[PDB]
Amino acid sequence: ITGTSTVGVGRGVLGDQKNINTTYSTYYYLQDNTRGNGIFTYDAKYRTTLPGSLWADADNQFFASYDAPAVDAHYYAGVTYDYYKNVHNRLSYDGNNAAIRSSVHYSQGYNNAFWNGSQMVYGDGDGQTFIPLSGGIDVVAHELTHAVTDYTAGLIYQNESGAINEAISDIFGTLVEFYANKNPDWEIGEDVYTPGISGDSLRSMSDPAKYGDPDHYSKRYTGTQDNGGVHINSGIINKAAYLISQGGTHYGVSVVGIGRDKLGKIFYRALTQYLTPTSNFSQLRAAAVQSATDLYGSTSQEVASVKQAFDAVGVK
Ligand SMILES: CNC(=O)[C@H](CC(C)C)NP(=O)(O)CNC(=O)OCc1ccccc1
Ligand SMILES: [Ca+2]
Ligand SMILES: [Ca+2]
Ligand SMILES: [Ca+2]
Ligand SMILES: [Ca+2]
Ligand SMILES: [Zn+2]
Repeated sequence: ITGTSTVGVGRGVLGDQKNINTTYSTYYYLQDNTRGNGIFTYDAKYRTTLPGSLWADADNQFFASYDAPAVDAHYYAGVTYDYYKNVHNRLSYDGNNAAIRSSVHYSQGYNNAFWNGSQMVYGDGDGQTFIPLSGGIDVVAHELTHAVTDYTAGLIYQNESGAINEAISDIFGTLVEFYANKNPDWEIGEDVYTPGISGDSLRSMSDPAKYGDPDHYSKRYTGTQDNGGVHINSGIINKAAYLISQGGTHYGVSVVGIGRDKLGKIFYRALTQYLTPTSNFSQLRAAAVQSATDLYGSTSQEVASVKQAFDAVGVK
């Protein structure tokens, strides 16, 4: 909407206070004009029609329990926008400052979040498996990264290309979490997953097997569930990414870590310059080796480490 840019204040899902960019025109709307062509957050009102209504508030204060998922969707979209712009010189998901839209309070007891081809969508969870999913910065960045992938490599959402698609979202979700620097880790969704159980998460990049996800190509799932295991086989690539950044010895193969910033540069270049809609794991290895070669040189430690990491997870 047309209005004047303002700054509201509220509390997120975990009870933390934060400032949010809003727009005033009769009401205060969750419309952040400070980033690209805007970040817009909508209320789906427990229904499934999208996007719903642009979030409107009478007083620019967002401290109601019902407000919390909107506060976090809006704020963490901003953080993710900043990450891509400041770190990768990418302006929004399309590279041309496309408006970023999110809807919260989607459906009832909805234990998931997704990119629907045009916008991000967040369930509130059922209070047992999840609390409102926008409370996780890694989750928000995971979802916006699906949009980045769709506008770039275009990895088809099934089988190996789909597992790469998933891993790319977990990787950048995690790198954004580190960028914001609040309780960062290599786990996925820990902030909003199972409020009754401490210390767990939906997936782990450092040890995917803790939740029965594969950490070696020999253990890949080849059935039909979950689009051919896109959220399962992502473990193989997530493990490789973790090893590239942090190092380690995995099934006897030692990897020299090169750090998160270089992981991010290598995988962003692979995603945007080399991967295609049908890339498989072997092709991702080649893309990452080439990307590291472009950035650091053929004889670099960085190139050697990428190779070590893919060797370690059994991808040739
Ligand atoms: C199991 N879910 C997840 O891993 C994450 C949420 C996680 C980070 C909390 N959500 P996601 O974005 O991977 C779920 N997406 C999904 O199932 O895609 C189906 C689809 C939905 C709409 C259009 C096309 C395809
Ligand atoms: Ca209010
Ligand atoms: Ca964390
Ligand atoms: Ca995390
Ligand atoms: Ca938990
Ligand atoms: Zn995903």
